[PDB]
Amino acid sequence: VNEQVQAWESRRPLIQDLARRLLTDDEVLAVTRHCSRYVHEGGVEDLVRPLLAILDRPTKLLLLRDIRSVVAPTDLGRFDSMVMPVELEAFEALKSR
Ligand SMILES: C[C@H](CO)OC[C@@H](C)OC[C@H](C)OC[C@@H](C)O
Repeated sequence: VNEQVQAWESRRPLIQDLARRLLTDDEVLAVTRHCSRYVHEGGVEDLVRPLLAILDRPTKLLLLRDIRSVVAPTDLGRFDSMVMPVELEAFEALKSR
């Protein structure tokens, strides 16, 4: 928790600032709550699943960059198993336009 909580507290201003430029305030509050819950209680699938439902456009996926920095080392493989296919689909969405 502690290193991840420290990483979150140091990156929260960037994450929240970018989130508010891309999402509604209610969605920013949801992202904030999911990130805080994860760093304090763990469970990386419970962080990613709701984020992928909120971050529903390629530009919104930019938020996952700084969020990955708060993911505990033992959770990174799962995070990437879930997010990497979504990054590729988003590139396809930008390309097919
Ligand atoms: C979607 C967004 C940009 O497409 O990147 C996703 C997110 C998981 O960041 C990837 C990772 C943190 O950085 C990869 C770079 C540093 O090579």
